[PDB]
Amino acid sequence: KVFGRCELAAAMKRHGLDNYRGYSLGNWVCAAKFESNFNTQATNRNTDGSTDYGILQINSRWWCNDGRTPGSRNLCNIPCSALLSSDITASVNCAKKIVSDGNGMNAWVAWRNRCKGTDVQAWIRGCRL
Ligand SMILES: CC(=O)N[C@@H]1[C@@H](O)[C@H](O[C@@H]2O[C@H](CO)[C@@H](O[C@@H]3O[C@H](CO)[C@@H](O)[C@H](O)[C@H]3NC(C)=O)[C@H](O)[C@H]2NC(C)=O)[C@@H](CO)O[C@H]1O
Repeated sequence: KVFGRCELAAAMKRHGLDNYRGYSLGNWVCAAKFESNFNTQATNRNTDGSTDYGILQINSRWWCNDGRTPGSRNLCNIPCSALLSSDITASVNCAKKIVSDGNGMNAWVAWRNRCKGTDVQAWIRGCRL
């Protein structure tokens, strides 16, 4: 599924991401835009042999199990394929674990480099929330 911007904002709000650990909704929509272009089916392989999955590009070395990654911890206790669903529940629940694990949203490279410090509430402008 390729989400619309306001459509994704409303889904993330419904699943409890607005201000989760103090990160306003725009931060999450911004991260999704630059990690996956709002596409739940996005995957990208990394040099270390891990793969990133789904709308928030969650990594298989730490968070989900894809059956092919050296030393995976599977901390969200889920197969990585579950993160590609058009239902974002699994991705959101795992993201809440990630953003609580010490480094906040700095775990997402695209957020650090393209969202952090910008006016992120532009990402929810015009949306009926
Ligand atoms: C969205 C996504 O999958 N991002 C990936 C990052 O999670 C990953 O960075 C590493 O994440 C782990 C898991 O949280 C970090 O470990 C934690 O580090 C803090 C201190 O920094 C410590 O207090 C926590 O206890 C510890 N957790 C565990 C379970 O040990 C680790 O620091 C991150 N590593 C770096 C270099 O930032 C990166 C790199 O694998 O990939 C992203 O895709």
